[PDB]
Amino acid sequence: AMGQTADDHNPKYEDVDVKPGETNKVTPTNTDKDGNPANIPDGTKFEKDPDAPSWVEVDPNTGELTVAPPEGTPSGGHEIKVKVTYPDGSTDEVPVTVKVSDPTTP
Repeated sequence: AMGQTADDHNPKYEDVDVKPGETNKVTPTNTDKDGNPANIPDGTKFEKDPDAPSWVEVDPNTGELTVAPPEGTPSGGHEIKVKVTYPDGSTDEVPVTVKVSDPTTP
């Protein structure tokens, strides 16, 4: 079998909308080359882009995203990246859209 594990997986994160002082958690979903749900391979590792906000964290083993903007964080949108490394050393860059909403009043 030729190719890379990355060719057979398509991790995805739902959009995040979070107010200052909230904590939201997002589990990546995943589909195969045919578009059908599939589990991410065990041993896959996850790392946020080092330029991502300090208040976005990515579980290194599971890829779960914890988004916890402090009080005082400005409202606004962010387009961030998570690097996925499969156990064969292949990689994917996976985006997440993170909106910080106003604390009280949209």
